Amino acid sequence: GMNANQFLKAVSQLQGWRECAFLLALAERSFPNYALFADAVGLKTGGKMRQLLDLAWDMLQKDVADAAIPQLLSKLETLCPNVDEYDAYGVYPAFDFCQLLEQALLNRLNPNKHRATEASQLATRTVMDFVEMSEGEGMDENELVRVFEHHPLLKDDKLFQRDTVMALYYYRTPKEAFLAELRAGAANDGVSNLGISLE
Amino acid sequence: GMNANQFLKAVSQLQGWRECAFLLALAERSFPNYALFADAVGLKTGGKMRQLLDLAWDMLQKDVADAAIPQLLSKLETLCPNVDEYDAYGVYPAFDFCQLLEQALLNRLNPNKHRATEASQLATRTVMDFVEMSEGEGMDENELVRVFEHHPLLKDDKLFQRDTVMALYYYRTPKEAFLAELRAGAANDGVSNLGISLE
Ligand code: NA
Ligand code: NA
Repeated sequence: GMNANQFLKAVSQLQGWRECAFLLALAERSFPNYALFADAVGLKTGGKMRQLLDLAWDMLQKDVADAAIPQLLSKLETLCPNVDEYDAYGVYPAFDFCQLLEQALLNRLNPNKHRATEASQLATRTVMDFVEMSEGEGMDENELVRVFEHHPLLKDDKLFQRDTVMALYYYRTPKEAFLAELRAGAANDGVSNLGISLE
Repeated sequence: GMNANQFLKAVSQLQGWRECAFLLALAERSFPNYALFADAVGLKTGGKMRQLLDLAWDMLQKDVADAAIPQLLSKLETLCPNVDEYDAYGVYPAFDFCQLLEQALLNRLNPNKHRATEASQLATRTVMDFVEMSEGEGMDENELVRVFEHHPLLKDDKLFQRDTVMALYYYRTPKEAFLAELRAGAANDGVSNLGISLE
């Protein structure tokens, strides 16, 4: 079990397929930002990107030749926009999406590098930057941060990331092993919901 | 997937073993309140209660004779304190724990009655009542609610309940089916983290 201050701690412990699943989840949640941008500026790349991301998800339960991975990253780079070459805001979330998928692909080649923490921060920043651009003009810093605290996009993003990480954290096979983890989490080392224990 | 306002909605859809697991999780998190009370007032019932709760958890993956269930509830009633017969506060969380376990036991006999919503509200109220008693004396209502909003026991309880419900919500066998649900949740019906879609 992880307390209300232990999101980043579960994230920091993700490894193997669970880390990949978390990275792909962050990218999937961002994908329509890529599709919308590609459409808006008349690129015909939305469909090709959807396939590359589909393939990244399929790779979770398939062997893939290491030798094949650099070409996948190369394809991604050709679909990835340069933020300086487009004036519309939408290019920024489009680029952020590509960075998320890049991490998931790089992780297949170099799985031992930890990525989930920084990918999670990036995924949050996409939402914060968008709220700031769309609603923050003329606000003092402290007003903006009050907008952030109650903004539904940021409340939802936070709980999406946490739900995903925690679903992965508890997941086990078979069912019995899953229930043992859920139980252990509730038991909380013998410390109740009121912060007391029979120590 | 469930948004930041959809905790109670996932809870309301729990059924079968998942509902039982959620009820048992709420009781397990409360159990040390029972143990502490039983100890404090010199009852020798903590160990007997621990066994009954252990049995409730074991029942999750075992057939049990319906005919045996009323006797389990009867045993629980004999371990359950009357709040009016003890002056110390600790009796109240002790009683709340018994109510949580009672729901889990009743659910085995009558599984079709929905219980998780009200059990979740009770489990929250235990923490709110305790914060109010221990810290709220002399506070205006609106001050108290500001304490509630940032109190670590209440922040943690909220995320414990949500982590548990969501772990159950996503769980499937085999691994592939679990990953399909996690993916679907991230895809969010084609609506990105910025609230946009290619509709
Ligand atoms: Na890694
Ligand atoms: Na039920």
